[PDB]
Amino acid sequence: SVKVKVKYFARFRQLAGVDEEEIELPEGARVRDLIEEIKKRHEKFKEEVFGEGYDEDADVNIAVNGRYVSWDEELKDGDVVGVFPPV
Repeated sequence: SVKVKVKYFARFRQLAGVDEEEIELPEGARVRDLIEEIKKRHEKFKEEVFGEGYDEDADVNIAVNGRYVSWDEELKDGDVVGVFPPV
């Protein structure tokens, strides 16, 4: 298992119902798998468009340990993933 700390920002704190949450993912999990799991846990995210890396046209951008990454970036145990409106 890979356990990541997800930090939600701004209106996504209301959609998630928490400011942060730990998400355990199977071995080999990628950023795209984490996005699917967020949507599974919190159905209000299904309708939100996630961008890949920096994308001002998306509803949501993510960063892993402070960095924009691809959807196929492999997550590591202890990674911190921010979920935020595009900067």
